[PDB]
Amino acid sequence: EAVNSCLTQAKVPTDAQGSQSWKEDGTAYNLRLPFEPAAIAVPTTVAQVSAAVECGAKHGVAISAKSGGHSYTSLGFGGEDGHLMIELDRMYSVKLAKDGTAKIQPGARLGHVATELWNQGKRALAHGTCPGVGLGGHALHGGYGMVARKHGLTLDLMIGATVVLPTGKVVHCSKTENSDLFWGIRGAGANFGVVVELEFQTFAAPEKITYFDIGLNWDQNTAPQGLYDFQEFGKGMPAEITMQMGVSKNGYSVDGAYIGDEASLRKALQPLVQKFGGVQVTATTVDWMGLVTHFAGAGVNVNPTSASYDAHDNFYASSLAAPALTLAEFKSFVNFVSTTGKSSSHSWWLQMDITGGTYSAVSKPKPSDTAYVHRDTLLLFQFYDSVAATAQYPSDGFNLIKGLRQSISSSLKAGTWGMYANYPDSQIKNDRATEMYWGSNVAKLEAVKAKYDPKNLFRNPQSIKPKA
Ligand SMILES: *Cc1cc2c(nc3c(=O)[nH]c(=O)nc-3n2C[C@H](O)[C@H](O)[C@H](O)COP(=O)(O)OP(=O)(O)OC[C@H]2O[C@@H](n3cnc4c(N)ncnc43)[C@H](O)[C@@H]2O)c(*)c1C
Repeated sequence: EAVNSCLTQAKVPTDAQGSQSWKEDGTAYNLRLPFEPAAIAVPTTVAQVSAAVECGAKHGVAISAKSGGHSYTSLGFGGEDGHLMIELDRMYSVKLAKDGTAKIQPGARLGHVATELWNQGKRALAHGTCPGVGLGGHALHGGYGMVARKHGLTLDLMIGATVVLPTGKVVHCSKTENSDLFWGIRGAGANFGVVVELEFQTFAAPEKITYFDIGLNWDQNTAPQGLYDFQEFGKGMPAEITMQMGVSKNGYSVDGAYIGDEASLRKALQPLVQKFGGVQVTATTVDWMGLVTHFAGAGVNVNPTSASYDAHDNFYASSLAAPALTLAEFKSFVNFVSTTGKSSSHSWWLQMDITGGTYSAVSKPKPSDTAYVHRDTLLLFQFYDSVAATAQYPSDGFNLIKGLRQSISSSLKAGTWGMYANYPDSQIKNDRATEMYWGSNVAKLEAVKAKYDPKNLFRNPQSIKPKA
């Protein structure tokens, strides 16, 4: 590699091909989708990120930044062999300021973000539950978690960013400075260079936040009206509730979080309990860091910073951003789950999240206000199929997950639905993926791309192509 000798001569730290250091940074989270970079740069400073980008641009090699490496389709590698991969997980600084603003390096994992903001000032951001997820990939495409309906997606509290452009030039952007770049980073942020700092307006970390679960005993006769009643409750429910429906061969269960105490949560859910019949709510009030710890899972490191991070799964996933569904659409879905899902040997599961409703912060911005387009949808579905670490993923798994999703999406009006770039689907056609993830924002994203990455060095198979 001329690109490797360029990096060494620019005093950019790199991993030697085939070494233990290469295996540490260069093993994709998803064991189904390993990739072999041309080079792995391991910068500790913004100056080293600039030099690494300049080296890639000079040699015409595709460049991919990897923060936490949780991409379901290994897009931090580029979703193919041969990129210059810029490993960012050595840069995990979280700095909270007295005015409640925070400057965070994207290589900080969500558990480290939550731990540092909690300990520095009892502050928080609206991010998802896995603690190992990088804040870079998460916030640049959305970031949905247990307080989304009150505080928005992670990117809804972003107020600034620092980006290494594909020239190596370091720029600042905000609503008031390079606002076109700042728009694109807030939902399509892999496309425009390496983000090396994100600035946010934190919120006060709740002293009292209640997690809750509702165990259900549904079948093909009760599940359609139960899912419809769940959805209808979600449309009107207060911003303090974020919740989801989990579904697998084991049946149906509600889980969520409520900003407030247990008594208030039980009063707020009583109409949904009355819709269902014969259910009990389980609920526990904790503080914010208690809530983060609870959803991390038993025995998971809630504050991961080590370069030796090595979480893995072996899986295929897909998603659906959907408007409100009819009860007939829920019947089609439950029919698929009760027949094809029930008889499947696969360990599949899905979540149906309420992202919208009258009071939701996620559905407050218009679709065009950020690159994140799915502001008009009520539901976010995640579909997941996993096999053991030492199994090969079977191709009938693609058809199982496609069938689960299409049991809903094949009945929806064209242009009213899509997919979530944080839950990317490897099997979709390349340009159909760009429309699923960014919808009506694609045209403006292509113009931003033509301005900031005209040579399309920051590319992957599902990424935005430059068009002025
Ligand atoms: C593994 C995992 C993923 C989860 C989990 N829980 C989630 C949740 O509760 N809510 C969510 O909204 N999402 C959840 N996800 C999915 C993650 O949000 C996505 O998997 C994120 O994309 C992961 O981010 P990260 O770990 O940083 O992944 P990478 O593979 O490094 O990058 C993803 C993507 O973004 C680009 N990129 C990263 N960093 C940068 C920077 N600094 N600049 C530019 N571009 C960047 C990559 O190139 C790639 O395209 C729970 C679990 C267990």
